[PDB]
Amino acid sequence: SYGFAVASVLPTRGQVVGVAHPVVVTFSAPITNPANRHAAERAVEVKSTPAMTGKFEWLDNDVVQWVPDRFWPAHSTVELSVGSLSSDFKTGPAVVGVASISQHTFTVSIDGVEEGPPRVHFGEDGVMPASMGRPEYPTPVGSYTVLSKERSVIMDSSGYRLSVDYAVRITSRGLYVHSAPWALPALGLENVSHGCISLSREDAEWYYNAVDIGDPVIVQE
Ligand SMILES: [Ca+2]
Repeated sequence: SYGFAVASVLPTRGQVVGVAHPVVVTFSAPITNPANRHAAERAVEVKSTPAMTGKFEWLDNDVVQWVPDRFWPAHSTVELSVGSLSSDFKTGPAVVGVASISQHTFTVSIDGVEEGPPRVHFGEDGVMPASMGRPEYPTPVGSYTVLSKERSVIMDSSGYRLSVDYAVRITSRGLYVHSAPWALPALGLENVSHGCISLSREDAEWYYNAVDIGDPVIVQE
């Protein structure tokens, strides 16, 4: 009996990840029976050092992720067991971005210290003017993690088609923190994007270069 055989786990052994990186478990074969998912979850029980609580979310019939309830400690070696499989990974700095819909800001902290690169400009370090989604295409509130980072990626409406310089992806569907030079007059003032968190090129560059996959991004009203 091997229906719950695990092919692979992320983070990989020794990987350097951001402080909210999920534990992603990929099964050798699809678990198509939703009733068998609880048994699979138990087969892949996640035990970390330091201990951490978390919740499973099925991404596909052969992929379950365990989302930690809290941030991993920064600059650390985290020991990880998934079922009997013993591994470890490392965390870099805690690079946390908080988007405020009402304030029109994106606030970046590194290990707790608000910081930004050395038009509206706030003069509180780490507080970047931003522009979130318009009423018809709002930025949804919640807790996200950086899924990928790319340069000069094409984003289209699927009306628009944009070549976007610094793109930090936070949902599978296509929500990003990114550089939005065409949108400068709105930053710190109005929410005129299509759901993405728009920054100036310079702010986006600094944030992109600072953040890692797995770091948290919080959207709040
Ligand atoms: Ca990384």
